Amino acid sequence: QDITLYSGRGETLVKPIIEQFEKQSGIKVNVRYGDTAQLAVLLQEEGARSPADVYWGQDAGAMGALANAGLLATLPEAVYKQLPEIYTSKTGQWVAASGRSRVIAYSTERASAEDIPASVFDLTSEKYQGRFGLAPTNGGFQSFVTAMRVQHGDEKTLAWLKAMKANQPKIYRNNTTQIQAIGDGEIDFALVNNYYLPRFVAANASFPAKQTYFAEGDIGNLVNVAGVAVLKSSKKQPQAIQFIEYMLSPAAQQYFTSVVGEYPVTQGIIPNPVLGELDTLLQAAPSIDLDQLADLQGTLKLLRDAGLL
Repeated sequence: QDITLYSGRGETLVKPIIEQFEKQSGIKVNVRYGDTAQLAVLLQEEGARSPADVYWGQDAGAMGALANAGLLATLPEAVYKQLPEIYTSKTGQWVAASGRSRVIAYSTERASAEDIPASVFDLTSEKYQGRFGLAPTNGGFQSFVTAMRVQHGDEKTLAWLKAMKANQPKIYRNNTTQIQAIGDGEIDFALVNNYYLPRFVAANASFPAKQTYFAEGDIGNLVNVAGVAVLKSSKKQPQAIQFIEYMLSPAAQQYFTSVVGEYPVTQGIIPNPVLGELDTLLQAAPSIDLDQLADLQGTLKLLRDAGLL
């Protein structure tokens, strides 16, 4: 038996996972690799004639487009009902395989956790002037801005963006260069996806940065996800579901957090010390319908309006 996976996740991550799944299950996985969003476009063009059984992406906005388009099969309750609400479609059309959240990284040499305000909205304060980075071309930042628009609307979001720009940020290409800039002394704070600093700490346990959360429920703690779903058109849904269940198994979850540096979605996983306990993430995370992150174009407009793009 064999299934077809459309994977927005990179092969260096995917291949060890699918190879071990194949060895344990006897099911061969044929993978089409691509960009998460472009593969969602392709699925919509293929419609009911898609060869894909499983879609595994790393941005909730593209998954939301597929959910809205009616292309995703409802998963068995046994797969999704035990998962935290931040990690599953409420109606079971997809589940997170790992968590890719927003955090604030800070300098351990020039700052401390006491400098972290209650809300990401508070970073417009003069206390932070000239001390933070921004990567407005980064997909994680852009999806975070979409989530801010979903929760608070465009006028509050645009006011924040303009005030962040009026505070005097240093602009960086991506998350890695922001974390490097913290260590280099260019900035003291950065808004980043959670899984980059663990790389730095793995190469240098003493790297002078930590990362943490804003107050409970703040939009600055948004948990984006590497979501996985079964296509309605699939004629091999039992095997597709078996693949998803494998990715939720303890070995794969431990791999996601110890090797990839992403949060696990189940209990029973030894934490990555840079990330801390899953219970703390669940307390920190805002309640956001991740399917509503599909509206990238409205967010890019706001960033252009604010002069950040």
